[PDB]
Amino acid sequence: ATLKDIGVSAGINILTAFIFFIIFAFLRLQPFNDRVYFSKWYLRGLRSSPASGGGFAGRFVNLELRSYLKFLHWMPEALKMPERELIDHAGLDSVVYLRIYWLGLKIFAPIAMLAWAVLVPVNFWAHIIMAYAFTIWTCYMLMKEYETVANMRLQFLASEGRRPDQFTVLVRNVPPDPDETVSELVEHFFLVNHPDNYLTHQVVCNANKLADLVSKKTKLQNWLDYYQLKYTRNNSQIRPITKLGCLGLCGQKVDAIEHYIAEVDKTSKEIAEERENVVNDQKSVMPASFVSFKTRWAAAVCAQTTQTRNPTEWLTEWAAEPRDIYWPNLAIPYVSLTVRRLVMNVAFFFLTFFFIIPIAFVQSLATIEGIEKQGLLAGIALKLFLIFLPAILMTMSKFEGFTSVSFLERRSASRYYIFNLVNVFLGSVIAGAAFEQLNSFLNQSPNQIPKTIGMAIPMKATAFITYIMVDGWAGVAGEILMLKPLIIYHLKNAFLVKTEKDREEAMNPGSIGFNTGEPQIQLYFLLGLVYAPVTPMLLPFILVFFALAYVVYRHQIINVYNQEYESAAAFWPDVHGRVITALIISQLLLMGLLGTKHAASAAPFLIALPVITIGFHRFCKGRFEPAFVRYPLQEAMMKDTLERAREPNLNLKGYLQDAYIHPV
Amino acid sequence: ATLKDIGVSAGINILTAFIFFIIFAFLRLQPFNDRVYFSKWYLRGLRSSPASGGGFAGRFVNLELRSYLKFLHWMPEALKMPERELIDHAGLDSVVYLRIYWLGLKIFAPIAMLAWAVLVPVNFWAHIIMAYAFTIWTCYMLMKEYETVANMRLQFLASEGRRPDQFTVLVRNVPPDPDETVSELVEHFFLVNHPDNYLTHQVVCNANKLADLVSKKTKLQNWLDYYQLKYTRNNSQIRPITKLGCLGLCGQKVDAIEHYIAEVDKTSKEIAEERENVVNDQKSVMPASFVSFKTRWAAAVCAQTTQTRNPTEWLTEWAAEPRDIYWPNLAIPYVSLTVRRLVMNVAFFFLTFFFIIPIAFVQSLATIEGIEKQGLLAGIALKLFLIFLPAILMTMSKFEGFTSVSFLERRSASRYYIFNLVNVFLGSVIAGAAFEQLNSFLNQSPNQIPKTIGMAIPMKATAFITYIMVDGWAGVAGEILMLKPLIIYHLKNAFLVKTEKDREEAMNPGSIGFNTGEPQIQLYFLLGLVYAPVTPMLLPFILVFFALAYVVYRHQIINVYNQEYESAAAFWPDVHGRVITALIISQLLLMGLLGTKHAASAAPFLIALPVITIGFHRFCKGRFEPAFVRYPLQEAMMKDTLERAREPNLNLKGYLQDAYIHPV
Repeated sequence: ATLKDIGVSAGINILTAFIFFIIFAFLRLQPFNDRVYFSKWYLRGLRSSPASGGGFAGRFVNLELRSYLKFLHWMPEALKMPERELIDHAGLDSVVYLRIYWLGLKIFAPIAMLAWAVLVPVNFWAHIIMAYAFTIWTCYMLMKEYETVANMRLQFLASEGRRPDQFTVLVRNVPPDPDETVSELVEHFFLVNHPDNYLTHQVVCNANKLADLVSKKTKLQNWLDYYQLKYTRNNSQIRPITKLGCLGLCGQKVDAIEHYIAEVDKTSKEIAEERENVVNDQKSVMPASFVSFKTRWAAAVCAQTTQTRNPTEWLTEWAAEPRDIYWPNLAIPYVSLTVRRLVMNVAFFFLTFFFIIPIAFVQSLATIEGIEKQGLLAGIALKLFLIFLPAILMTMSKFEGFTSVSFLERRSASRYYIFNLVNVFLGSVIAGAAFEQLNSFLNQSPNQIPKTIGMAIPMKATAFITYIMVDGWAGVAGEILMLKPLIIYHLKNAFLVKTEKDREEAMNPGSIGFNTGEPQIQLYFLLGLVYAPVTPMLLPFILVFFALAYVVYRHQIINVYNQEYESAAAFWPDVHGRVITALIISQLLLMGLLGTKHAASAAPFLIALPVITIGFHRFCKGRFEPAFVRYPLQEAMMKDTLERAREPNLNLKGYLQDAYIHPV
Repeated sequence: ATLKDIGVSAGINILTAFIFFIIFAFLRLQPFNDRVYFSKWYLRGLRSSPASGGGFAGRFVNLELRSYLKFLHWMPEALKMPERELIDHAGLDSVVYLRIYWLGLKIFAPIAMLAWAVLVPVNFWAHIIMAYAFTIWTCYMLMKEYETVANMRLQFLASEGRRPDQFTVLVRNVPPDPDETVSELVEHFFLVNHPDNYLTHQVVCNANKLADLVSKKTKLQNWLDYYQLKYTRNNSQIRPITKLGCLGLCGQKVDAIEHYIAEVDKTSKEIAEERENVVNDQKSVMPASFVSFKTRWAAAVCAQTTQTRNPTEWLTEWAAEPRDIYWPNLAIPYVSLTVRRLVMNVAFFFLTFFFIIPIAFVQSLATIEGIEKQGLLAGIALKLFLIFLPAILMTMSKFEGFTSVSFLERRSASRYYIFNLVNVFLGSVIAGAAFEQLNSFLNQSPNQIPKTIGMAIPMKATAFITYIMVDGWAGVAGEILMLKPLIIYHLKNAFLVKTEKDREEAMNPGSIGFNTGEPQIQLYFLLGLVYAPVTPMLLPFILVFFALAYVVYRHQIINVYNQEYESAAAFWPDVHGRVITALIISQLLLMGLLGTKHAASAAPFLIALPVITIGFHRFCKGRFEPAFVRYPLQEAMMKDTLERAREPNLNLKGYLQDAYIHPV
């Protein structure tokens, strides 16, 4: 807890980060790892075969040129590409995700200086003065960024090339009719209610079974394809027991290779069968459709207007890019959605109970290891549950029924924020204590509310210091190493490869992961804002995370990560709101801090702060937020007119008709 | 406080109510008071001169036929006209305002039975069971009424004859341009962004000065018109000192009659001058306009769609009926609106501080008078501040800047609800105690929050019993007597009359007064809901108010009150939300009641109740609320098509062009 031990652990984590960077240098120099280190370039067609031509040198022959730039030159190079160039290279989503790291530096750097000029030197009424200044600064910066991101979104939307989503809406809950099919209902509705500019529509079908069958066929054909092409004839017929699959040489199912070619053909037979009962059956057709319009202005009108007296019927909303559409959830009834959200909300309480305890355990482990000196082990274990949590939260969001990957990632990020709020405040040590405080919370003395809770609710600064150093420093350095995609591609290009040329491409490294990366930024915003008026110690470590993560993620956005969708920064209102929450939480905790070190003499100002913050939030939600949720009709009309002038003869019908069919 | 004294005061108030009814009978029989007792009939052209022909008998010649139906027959007759007939007679607004009284009977009658079968007989865990049942019932009834009122609103909107507001929107904050006038800006914007169905527009001018001058001229011409036509030549030249006017024969200003005919002519000269500098000046033109569209569908689109990237510019909203438009507030800048609301919010805190104390004083007075036995005096004094409060709250709303009388009345009703919440809970005895607890609240022992507050916050049931009996029983009976409009017309038809035939008509009795009547209903909903699980005594008295007020107001809606606007029940979301607030407040207070008579064994269910209520509220705000705020596009299109079929050749331009010019 003393600065000596803090510096010792900091040194360990700094060394671990540098170690990761050193291995990164080596592995990025290897020509055979280039595929999974410069993925975006191959995806953009700007790089050829792995080693910019492929099959060259630069591997262990020269190791890593003994110097300092061998493992540090990627840093200034990441911070070299212009931001506008990154908008066209990676996308606006990734560029504004990077802006959150810069926002953190733009907020916590000035306030660190302020806190290191007031707290540590002249250590209360200064607490309230600082809190005020901190909130004002955070809010000013939040407003400035809301503005810039809003303008960037609108500029991006205007310049964007014709995408099918700009003309389409997703009508949901189309009321069932005994005489008309969903298709006929939709056509007739939008031909009488939106006559001037209705073009075509695409009814949503439940091709979920078919999709799964087709995916199973691909898996089955490539399961033991490695084994099938190991030496042909009769190879190792592994037996993945039918209960978890995987395994291998453990059950009793040998049959043929290629995961029992008979079963692969049976999947294909089922595919054909299902195809018939999914295309020509009319029961597959869900009460939903993708209505396309002749103009973007018409689609805007439809999306932001109520269609019928029942506001829970004919629910029209902007359609997502056909690649963002999460098709499995489009086959879920609207009535079910409500209950599914509730079920997952209460399952999330259980989930918070679940991970808090192992997180605390791993934090204790890290502490012990540091005191004794593995730190790398601590990292990988905490990293381990922090790669399960995003996945669980994502499956919970898929259950809830969001029909777009963007919204699923955004929901999972919101859930993760609650987990991080709970794990650092109410339920941080209460629900973190093995036995003891957990059951004491639910079973103690009568009442005893602000006694068991009020007393030191937000944990301790020292423990959080170690968290930043482990997860925010060494963690982001591990991200640059990109170990997992490397291993995956290694055990695919030499295993189940069987490509004619370049079809087996497991170099795709996914995206930034808004559902994981953003919650991290927000937990550090939380820690930073809450502790700022109390202890100025957390701010330095938080600032290093922001800077390090900015550069590591910039590198990854430019070199590796490829966007799976383009929301044009539609997630910014969520980011903004989460920083506003941190602000409010900080002020509430300062009301408690200066409610005990005090005489209600500071209370009038301590209660004005939250109101000011909420008022600012509402101003920002009325000025900048509408740009992210609704497409202005003037903007839509401008784009329409310009496009109809550049191309005076376009067949929008052809482009929009089959743009929203289930991929299968 | 004992039932003996309670019954004594009840008897007094019942007698006072009957006395009011007896005088009402007499005065309604008088042929010369018929004008201000059956006003709606003359306004509808269904009644001729005052006494259905005028100048007849029925006055003191026969007094009031000695019986019981002499003063009680108006009751079943009020409850005779069908509800649909009242929708076309008075309006939907008045019919759903009556439905709030019926909603109160539909909620508090079943729950009174429940509380009188559980509390008084078998008197806690029953408290929570009752609370649950009460909330479930209230919520069920609230949902049922939300549905009926929503359907009635939609049926009314569909049947409604062509009104100019159905095709128009109020665009506010039209950005200023150096080269274009507001008119040109508006025309060009809506000709490029809403090309298909833009018809005409009417820019808002600041004719506030002109309006005031014209109104002053009318006042000046009728001020001493009574005196001018008393005997002509040279009559009593009264001198209303120029500081408050009124007075009379007190200052030194004699000049001529007709309030100094020279000054009347000077007002007319100023009128002409201002007319020139308000019509042809272009600085009077405010940054706002009334854009009319060829279809109601287009106006719906415009109203419920965002127009430009700046969501605080080109703010298009459904226009109000030209008679509902409060023209003075249309000349107030949008930036000012925000600050004006804040200023009035803090002035409202001061106002709550203001009236609580006199209200408490008058309640004490009533108590003392009752104990000694005037009760009539108590009534008229409480009635007195309860006729100033609505006025103050209305002027505060006008300052805030609402451009429609409907919204002004709705805002004043919301403000009045906060006043009534504060005056019955936090600041009821705290801010009601002369000196003592007022200054103790702001200056007592350190902290001491749930000690000074928690201890018996919601006043006492006995005091509230007297309130219902005085304001809710005798108060509504005084309403039927209609004393004020009577006196006014009496001192106008014999004073400043000077009509050629029927131009001096001061029989108009205004409307129901949503800004006053509704807050009363809501305060009794509050009292009823909060005390229901605690003491079942309040419910009987509350029920009598609801029934009495239903019949008195039904009578007044059919016979006297005339609607000044038609919102088609647009205020119902507000009413609903205020009953939901009462529910939540009741549950919060039951959490405190069963948090002290307890063992947190009831707390899990006591905290589930508010969440259930908020969840229900959100369901109702997503299912029924959208009908009151947005016009469904299908409904708009249906009306449009039907109208274009009935009248295939209509000039909507003519009807819509000058429908939104300032009355002057």
